[PDB]
Amino acid sequence: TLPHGHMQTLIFLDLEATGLPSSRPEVTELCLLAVHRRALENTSISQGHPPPVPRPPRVVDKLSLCIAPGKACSPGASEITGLSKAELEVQGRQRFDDNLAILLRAFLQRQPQPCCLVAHNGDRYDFPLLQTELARLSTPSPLDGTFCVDSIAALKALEQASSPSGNGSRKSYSLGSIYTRLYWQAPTDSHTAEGDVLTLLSICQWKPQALLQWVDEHARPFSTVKPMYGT
DNA sequence: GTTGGCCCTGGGCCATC
Ligand SMILES: [Mg+2]
Ligand SMILES: [Mg+2]
Repeated sequence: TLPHGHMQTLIFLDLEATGLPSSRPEVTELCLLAVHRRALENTSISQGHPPPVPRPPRVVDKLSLCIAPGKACSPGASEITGLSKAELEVQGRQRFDDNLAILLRAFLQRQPQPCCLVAHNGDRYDFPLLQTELARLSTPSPLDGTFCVDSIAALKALEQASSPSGNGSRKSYSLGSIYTRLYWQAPTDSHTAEGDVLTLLSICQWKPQALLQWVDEHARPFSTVKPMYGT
């Protein structure tokens, strides 16, 4: 049974940032793609080998923002994301501030509840980092009433259900690895927030109903997510 | 990941930017 009822909204989420967790990173870009449960329930499965990449539902809400970090990106981070602190400031990007939190709140309020965030390795990166970024602000966390799941665990379950191999053979569950296994194509616009969100949506549309059920079964409160680091 | 949070039977696995 379900610990928090049926999720009515799935918000696929990705961030770009200044580096990996040990660097105490800051968000440089974020993308939200909100899809209603019904749009997933009515997603048509293809049984092709490989199946074609599914198209996103007609009805979606999308938000994509570039964000000026308080610290510089690592050379690696810059090279893969195509972003830098200097260039973001040049183009007048504002920081992760109260106005952004208010922006996120209004966007989230337009989505039916309960709502569940979906992010690849979200449990170990995206969710803790958002918790940290939002905790810095006086604006109450816009995500405090929302739930969240990690799509890695989701896809491990779904792929292992599909017949072998592996059959106990280990494989990568990186975003790109999954996408390529499922669709035999390289993902496009890699390590851009919107690009990776669309990639995430695609692998989540591989088995729409099975994913929805898994999400409903494993959704936990975002309020329970430990911040990546502290002030 | 160059880390570090997991799972395992002092180490191996492996993903986010
Ligand atoms: Mg990501
Ligand atoms: Mg990304």
